[PDB]
Amino acid sequence: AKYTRGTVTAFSPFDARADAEALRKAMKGMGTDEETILKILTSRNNAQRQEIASAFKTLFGRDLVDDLKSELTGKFETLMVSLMRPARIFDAHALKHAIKGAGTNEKVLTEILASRTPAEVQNIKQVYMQEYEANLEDKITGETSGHFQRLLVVLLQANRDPDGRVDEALVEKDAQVLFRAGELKWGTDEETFITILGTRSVSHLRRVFDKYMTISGFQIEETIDRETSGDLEKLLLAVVKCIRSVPAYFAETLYYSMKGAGTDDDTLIRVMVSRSEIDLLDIRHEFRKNFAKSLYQMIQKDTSGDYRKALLLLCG
Ligand SMILES: [Ca+2]
Ligand SMILES: [Ca+2]
Ligand SMILES: [Ca+2]
Repeated sequence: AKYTRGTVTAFSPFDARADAEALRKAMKGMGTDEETILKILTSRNNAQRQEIASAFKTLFGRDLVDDLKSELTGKFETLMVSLMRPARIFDAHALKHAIKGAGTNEKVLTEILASRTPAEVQNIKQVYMQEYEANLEDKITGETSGHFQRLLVVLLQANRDPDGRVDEALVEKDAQVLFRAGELKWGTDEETFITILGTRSVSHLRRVFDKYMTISGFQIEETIDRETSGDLEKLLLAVVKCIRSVPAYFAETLYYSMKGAGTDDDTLIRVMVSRSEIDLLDIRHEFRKNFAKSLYQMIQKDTSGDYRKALLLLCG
């Protein structure tokens, strides 16, 4: 029932052709006017960016994204190109690159499958097939293994129980099962808790989590936590956090993408872009309350140049 707000809204008055002309002017000739590019791309929403891309190609017979890639470099390029990616294909594309090539980007698989709604997951699967002529499930199963793979496959079904009647007996039963699983460090008969966390309704699991706290004295996350956690544990954590609050999950994700030396820029960019028109405002709020600091301040200290300027404009 929760209603969320993003930080990027449709620009007005909108003129796709004028914006396309401005972007071309900013790139034509040696060098680049990065300032104009970031000001336009961060202030026009995703749908508007697609209209600008179409106008750009009609006026010049050039591809806006290809030109941005040739003109820009580093993190700034990645951010601008990610902003340009159609909202409808963003996740399919992210998942494709998370599984393509050597190794697997478990973080991306986990982040997306744990936080997307059933409707969003259904779109992802259809788009993946349409765009890449491949079955997403088969691709994921081929690049992942074990319990981690199975929980991902469960989430991929986008078939979690719908919110409905409260089942007190089941809440207690599930809480008892998870308590015992937690005491066993989530390494015994994993199938049982994968069914519970992957398929029970969001409303039911929130009740189960509260009961779990009463039984153990700890919140379920506290028993699954720790750096020395495996892929399954990280997915369990993401699922639990998203069941509670997707915005809080992303606030924490942003926090850890910047806490400590260096930056997980791929994650910072991915989250800022993907959530910009959904719940980034709520994310900002959760960030400030849960970390005693503003997202704006953390970004300002961790980034620089046009990349930073664009990120801050997105943050709003
Ligand atoms: Ca140029
Ligand atoms: Ca791979
Ligand atoms: Ca840092």
